[PDB]
Amino acid sequence: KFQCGQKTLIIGGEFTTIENQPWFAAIYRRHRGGSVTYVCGGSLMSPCWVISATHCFIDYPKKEDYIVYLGRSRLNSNTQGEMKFEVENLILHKDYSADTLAHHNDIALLKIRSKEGRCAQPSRTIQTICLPSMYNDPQFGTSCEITGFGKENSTDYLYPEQLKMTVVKLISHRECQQPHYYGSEVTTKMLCAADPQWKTDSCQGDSGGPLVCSLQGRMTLTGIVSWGRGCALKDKPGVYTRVSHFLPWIRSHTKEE
Ligand SMILES: NC(N)=Nc1ncc(Cl)c2ccc(S(=O)(=O)N3CCC[C@@H]3C(=O)O)cc12
Repeated sequence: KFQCGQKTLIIGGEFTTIENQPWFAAIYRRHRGGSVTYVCGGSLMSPCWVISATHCFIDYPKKEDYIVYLGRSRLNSNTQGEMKFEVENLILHKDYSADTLAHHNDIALLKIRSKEGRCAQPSRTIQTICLPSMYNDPQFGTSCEITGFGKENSTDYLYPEQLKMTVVKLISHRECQQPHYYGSEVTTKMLCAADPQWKTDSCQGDSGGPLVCSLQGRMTLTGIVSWGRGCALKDKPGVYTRVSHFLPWIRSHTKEE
């Protein structure tokens, strides 16, 4: 059975396997076709719920178009033990908003289900992540994990075939709001996270994926990759949806209603 956050023992710097990030959900879109093409990262919540970012689904809002993979560490080929699902519920945040850079309320939920009507089942390669609880977040300077199939340099037209991960250090809301950084583009419903350093970061294609921090033991879904200016630029960290600010929203949409 599922025990959230525990493994079986990106400009960024590291290729990985899925047992290193076993809650990582890889979200694709059925075409013509087909001709499934990668869309966004995600994270497993409970056996029937994946959480991602709304900006991912905004241009193709049809749930019946989507495919979620769990236990997958390759962009375009299969992984022993990978599990394939369809989306029978796609919920976007109704207060979502963007300008040319920043996304506000950048959070989405997908209720998953397989061709044989099954929810997700635990394994060495598939595992839930823990939610934060109301109000507590990691404090700044905490080193956290980001995982994704995103671009390896911002100018690339190609994406990596092997899942990448990196570590990034949480920046204070107040430092992120400095003119040289983001100013008021960043809100208290977002978290900034960068490298000291500026050599590792999230990028195009990493959207929706996990920002994982360890709180009080548990490995917890603290952030969802959302946006940033360029990739691994100085004074321009990555910006993440603050998942804690949204538990009423998750709970209101996940439990029954
Ligand atoms: N982390 C960081 N630093 N930038 C990005 N973080 C997350 C995401 Cl999802 C993206 C997505 C796109 C880009 S980008 O550089 O491709 N891009 C397109 C929209 C504006 C931005 C840009 O050109 O500055 C950067 C990040």
